[PDB]
Amino acid sequence: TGLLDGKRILVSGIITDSSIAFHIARVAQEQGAQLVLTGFDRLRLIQRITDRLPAKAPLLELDVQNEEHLASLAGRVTEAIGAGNKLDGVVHSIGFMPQTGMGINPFFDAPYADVSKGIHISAYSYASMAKALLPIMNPGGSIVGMDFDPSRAMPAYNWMTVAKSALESVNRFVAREAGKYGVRSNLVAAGPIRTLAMSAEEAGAQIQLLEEGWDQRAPIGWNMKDATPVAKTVCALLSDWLPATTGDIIYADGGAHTQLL
Amino acid sequence: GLLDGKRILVSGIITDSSIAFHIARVAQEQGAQLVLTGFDRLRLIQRITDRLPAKAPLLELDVQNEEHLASLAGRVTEAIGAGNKLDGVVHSIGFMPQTGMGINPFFDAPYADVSKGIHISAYSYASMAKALLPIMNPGGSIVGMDFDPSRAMPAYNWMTVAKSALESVNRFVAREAGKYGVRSNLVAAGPIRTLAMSAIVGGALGEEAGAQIQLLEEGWDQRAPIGWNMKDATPVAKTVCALLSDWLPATTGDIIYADGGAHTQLL
Amino acid sequence: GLLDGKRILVSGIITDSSIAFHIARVAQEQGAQLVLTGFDRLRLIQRITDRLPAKAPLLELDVQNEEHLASLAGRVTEAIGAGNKLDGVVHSIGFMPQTGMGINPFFDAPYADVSKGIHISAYSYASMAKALLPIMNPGGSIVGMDFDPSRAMPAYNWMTVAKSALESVNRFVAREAGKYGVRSNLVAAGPIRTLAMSAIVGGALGEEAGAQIQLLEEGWDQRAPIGWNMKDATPVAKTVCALLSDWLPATTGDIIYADGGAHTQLL
Amino acid sequence: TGLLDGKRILVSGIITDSSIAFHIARVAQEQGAQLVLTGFDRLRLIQRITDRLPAKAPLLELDVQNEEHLASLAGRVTEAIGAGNKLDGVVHSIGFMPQTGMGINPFFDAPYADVSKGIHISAYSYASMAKALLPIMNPGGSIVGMDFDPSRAMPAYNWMTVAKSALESVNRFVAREAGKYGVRSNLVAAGPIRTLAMSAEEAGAQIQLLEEGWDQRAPIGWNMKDATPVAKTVCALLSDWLPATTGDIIYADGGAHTQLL
Ligand SMILES: NC(=O)c1ccc[n+]([C@@H]2O[C@H](COP(=O)([O-])OP(=O)(O)OC[C@H]3O[C@@H](n4cnc5c(N)ncnc54)[C@H](O)[C@@H]3O)[C@@H](O)[C@H]2O)c1
Ligand SMILES: NC(=O)c1ccc[n+]([C@@H]2O[C@H](COP(=O)([O-])OP(=O)(O)OC[C@H]3O[C@@H](n4cnc5c(N)ncnc54)[C@H](O)[C@@H]3O)[C@@H](O)[C@H]2O)c1
Ligand SMILES: NC(=O)c1ccc[n+]([C@@H]2O[C@H](COP(=O)([O-])OP(=O)(O)OC[C@H]3O[C@@H](n4cnc5c(N)ncnc54)[C@H](O)[C@@H]3O)[C@@H](O)[C@H]2O)c1
Ligand SMILES: NC(=O)c1ccc[n+]([C@@H]2O[C@H](COP(=O)([O-])OP(=O)(O)OC[C@H]3O[C@@H](n4cnc5c(N)ncnc54)[C@H](O)[C@@H]3O)[C@@H](O)[C@H]2O)c1
Ligand SMILES: CCCCCCc1cc(=O)c(Oc2ccc(N)cc2C)cn1C
Ligand SMILES: CCCCCCc1cc(=O)c(Oc2ccc(N)cc2C)cn1C
Ligand SMILES: CCCCCCc1cc(=O)c(Oc2ccc(N)cc2C)cn1C
Ligand SMILES: CCCCCCc1cc(=O)c(Oc2ccc(N)cc2C)cn1C
Ligand SMILES: [Cl-]
Ligand SMILES: [Cl-]
Ligand SMILES: [Cl-]
Ligand SMILES: [Cl-]
Repeated sequence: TGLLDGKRILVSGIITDSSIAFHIARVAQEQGAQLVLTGFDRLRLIQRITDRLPAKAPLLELDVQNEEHLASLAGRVTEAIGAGNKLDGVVHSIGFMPQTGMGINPFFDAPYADVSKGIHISAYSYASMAKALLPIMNPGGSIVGMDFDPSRAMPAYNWMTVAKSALESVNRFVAREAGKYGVRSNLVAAGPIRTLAMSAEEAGAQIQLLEEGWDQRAPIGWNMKDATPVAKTVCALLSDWLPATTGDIIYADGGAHTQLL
Repeated sequence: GLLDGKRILVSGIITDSSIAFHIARVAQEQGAQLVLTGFDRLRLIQRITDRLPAKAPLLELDVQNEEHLASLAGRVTEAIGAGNKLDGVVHSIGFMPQTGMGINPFFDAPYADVSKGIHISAYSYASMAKALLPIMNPGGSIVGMDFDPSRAMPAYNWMTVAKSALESVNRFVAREAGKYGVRSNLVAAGPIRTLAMSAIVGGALGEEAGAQIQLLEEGWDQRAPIGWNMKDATPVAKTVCALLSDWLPATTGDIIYADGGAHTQLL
Repeated sequence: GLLDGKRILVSGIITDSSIAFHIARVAQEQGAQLVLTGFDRLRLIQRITDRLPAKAPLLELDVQNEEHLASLAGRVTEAIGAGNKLDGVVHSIGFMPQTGMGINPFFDAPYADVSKGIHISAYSYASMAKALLPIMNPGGSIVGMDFDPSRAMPAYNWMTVAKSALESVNRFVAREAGKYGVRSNLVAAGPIRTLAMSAIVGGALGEEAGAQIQLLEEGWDQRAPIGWNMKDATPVAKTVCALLSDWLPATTGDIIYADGGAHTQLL
Repeated sequence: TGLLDGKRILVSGIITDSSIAFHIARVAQEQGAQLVLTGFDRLRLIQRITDRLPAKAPLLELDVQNEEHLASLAGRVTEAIGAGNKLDGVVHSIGFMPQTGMGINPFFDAPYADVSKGIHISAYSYASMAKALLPIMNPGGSIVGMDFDPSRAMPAYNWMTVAKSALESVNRFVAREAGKYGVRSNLVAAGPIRTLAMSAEEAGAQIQLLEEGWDQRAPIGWNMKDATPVAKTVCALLSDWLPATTGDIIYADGGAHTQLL
């Protein structure tokens, strides 16, 4: 029947109805998965948004910068899914880099305190999440994080590129640790998606050009307005169908990164 | 099934240890309807394929044969019925003459030999795609088999060069395939104990090569964060089926590593 | 000399086994005029640098110190004379607290520790470039030190993550540096027997880590087609000087591997 | 004094005065190197062109598809540089792919006989050259070939991209063999240069756009009309200043391959 039938999966990172996490969660539920959701800060808002999912799922608070949150997470998840049950899947869909580290703001003018906070949330927390949740994961399990290909520099993405580069490195080490539990760890490198995070002059035309250029570069085409292909890719990694891939990066980007022009 | 209703051509079965044999087995278990192609030893391939979960038509295909390639689409169509198309194609074909591997010095492989190996192992990926794309459905998937050649290694020699060529070919096939709504990708598998692999470890391409490849196998499992069972092609087969499925719809021109994660680890 | 007439800032000398010590030595032998920066143990650095081929001014620089960075250009200018500019900058600076390496579990490094290591090892490459670019000549060259982090490995742990960050930072520094006609690159060196390296092999970060890194060293020379002498930083120093010279004028945002070719070989 | 003083270096691949090899040879001679030149087919023409170099150098015939040429090469070189002397450097600057494997001609319509010939000349011959010349190279020596970054597909370059991908693989193995002699083997991945090989509709404007785009992508800028930066990079690899790099690729491309946009 379903790709993820009877799988118990934690999904972090829903803040709006256009969040990549929201669509991962939707597709997961459509594929039979039982979800536990984690949210940061605006919990009333997130509750409202998660009520728009196909099925009701427990919502837990998790600020990845808060050590007490991380320390209590496994026990809170356990209360949510019942004692004796474990997670088969964990989705990290969390990213942040202050504005000083982004966009038209000069690369050299981002204070390290700002960069450090961004690396904390966007890269380090992937290890933190794994640390907190691996002790309640089943063998055969899967941890997935969200990446945006940082192998080459580019305008605007700036210090977030550096954080993603750090994330890829972190992922390779998480895989070493996860392996001990029989759990895989991977990243999905997504093409650009018009989530509300796109906010990070003539931004509109330029973002549309990004869309047209990415679609042209991608041999199978690309639609920035549609998170679904990315959500399906995450679910694939959550499933039993990529059992020998770990510490690795799957590109759900239309194939654009394989083409120079 | 993961592949329910899908029509999929699978090449490259020669024995029951063939990676393609296991791709076929898993695909069938997941509801796929198959067309098989075999090279040269058709009687062998017939009795081998007779041990798959379901019966499937077996077609002849020598990728060096222009007539075979030119007639392939029509022969496949006769196999699956007029009006039907393929949703999937598996290229599981490789060859490099002995002079191009093992303890034979790298400089001593004649180009005639290397060129044959590149023909079969790399170019045929393009020519198969050319042959079959006009009878593939949008949403379709072409998959080939790779052995990561980004770094040199003992004994693999000119086959390494062939695989590097294959990776480059794959990126261009994706450009063509995309015009049909079809994806093209490679699976880079870890080392699998096929009959040939065991022979190599046992010194068939020379004793020094054997010892080196024995070490390669062992280091592979050591480096793989989830470990690596060289006697089990199933994880590789599942990965191929993942790419044949609707669940990786935005991946093309790319390489998926079904290697236990070994290529992500230095040691 | 390869670097005749060039004015070059070299950071990162702490002892006579420092990679930067040898970069400085070779640069001076090739006609370069140096400005040195030292962190914290200035008396030690003074007597160490006193053993270089020529005397060079020594300036204080803690890359975590905003005042140090803000005054650096002016202090360098006082060192080399008004009207003169730097043709070269060497970043040879790395640190990661012990919790972020060795047998200490990867999950147990507090972020405060990791963040300090990333500050010193990666961000400071940007901030040094910011500090010094306004007093660099067109044709100039910024070089930093890298240890290839494309694949994970034992014990290196969070320093690996720092180096991955450094590589990404380097690509952005190149975008800024290019506006001045300045190149930015990293040299990925093979493992060098510094005092710290020997300590690690001898179990200073834990016995299991020691054994793993001992094996890393040996496999490195094994895999390197020209071999690798871990007791000799000179080939690494020469490579840095190559990038500081006029002979790689079209390379920027990039990584040169001075590792014996080991990263090109699986085994 | 000179970067390559007293070094004996073989340079293949001069066909015109805009050949990358011609400028490698010019810069090498300016840096004190003694050269032996090899040429293919139009030897009268090549002689005329090589007379325009800073210093006279022996010209030897070498069709890399001709096994007798390869077999006699070391002895012919030895006659050129005198008995007892050896080569310190070898430049492979040779490339060919028939038109069917290029440009507007559909990727699928290149016959393998055409592709095979291109791979023979552009990739396999790098191993052949090394095989023929390594027995007369000094330890500390250097073999360099010319590459154009094939890690991603692109319009027009087509099957030549596949040949270059093959070349990079060949180079990693040549390095294993060259190492036994104390010799390095590397490739220089050049940005696009307006040599007469650029011939491979509105080609002019498009080639100019290639120039503007490459210059923009390259953080240090790029001039397609100027082979000199590439020639200097080859000489660097020929020199004693990159003694620990082998089996590797140096990018003389303005840094363009390190930037997505
Ligand atoms: N949108 C794109 O184009 C794109 C492309 C590739 C990769 N990504 C990655 O995908 C993931 C989701 O991004 P998105 O596009 O859905 O935008 P988003 O804003 O909807 O999701 C980002 C999430 O991070 C969460 N978060 C921020 N700080 C946190 C903290 N201290 N503790 C816990 N959670 C915190 C936010 O609350 C939010 O839900 C990120 O890692 C992002 O970098 C996005
Ligand atoms: N076994 C491994 O460890 C390993 C690892 C990674 C990738 N691969 C790749 O997987 C694929 C299958 O190889 P295998 O290991 O299952 O061994 P195999 O011998 O069972 O399969 C190779 C196939 O190539 C077919 N073939 C050879 N010449 C042909 C031609 N002219 N026309 C049509 N078919 C032809 C053979 O008949 C055979 O069925 C290859 O591309 C191989 O390089 C193998
Ligand atoms: N030794 C190896 O095998 C190896 C291999 C590849 C790359 N590297 C890199 O080479 C560089 C030099 O390291 P090394 O091996 O010569 O050891 P080292 O200890 O001799 O040099 C490291 C330097 O970092 C300086 N430093 C630390 N914190 C600083 C700060 N807050 N401000 C300014 N300087 C500071 C130290 O004072 C010291 O001089 C580093 O970036 C290192 O990671 C080392
Ligand atoms: N021009 C560019 O933009 C560019 C960019 C990157 C790499 N490259 C590479 O640089 C090298 C030189 O190319 P170029 O631009 O100077 O064009 P070119 O035509 O001037 O040089 C190519 C050379 O290959 C030689 N050659 C062809 N077949 C041969 C054979 N059978 N035997 C011996 N020699 C043979 C030719 O005679 C010629 O001298 C090539 O390998 C090419 O692919 C060129
Ligand atoms: C070349 C154009 C770059 C496109 C970037 C795509 C992209 C990549 C992203 O990583 C992203 O997510 C964030 C980015 C910043 C912050 N603070 C928070 C988040 C969640 C959004 N988008 C849209
Ligand atoms: C020396 C081999 C080490 C590589 C191990 C993995 C591996 C990689 C392979 O590409 C492979 O397939 C072939 C290789 C050569 C030929 N002629 C035919 C085939 C089918 C088998 N194996 C086992
Ligand atoms: C566990 C280490 C294995 C890596 C070997 C090579 C290597 C790589 C290095 O990056 C390195 O430099 C440091 C690493 C950490 C700190 N705190 C400070 C420094 C200066 C030393 N060495 C020797
Ligand atoms: C995206 C645009 C592609 C630019 C390609 C640059 C480029 C790369 C090349 O490899 C090249 O050299 C040849 C190519 C073909 C043949 N038959 C012979 C030769 C010598 C020329 N040029 C000009
Ligand atoms: Cl809660
Ligand atoms: Cl048939
Ligand atoms: Cl001072
Ligand atoms: Cl002659």
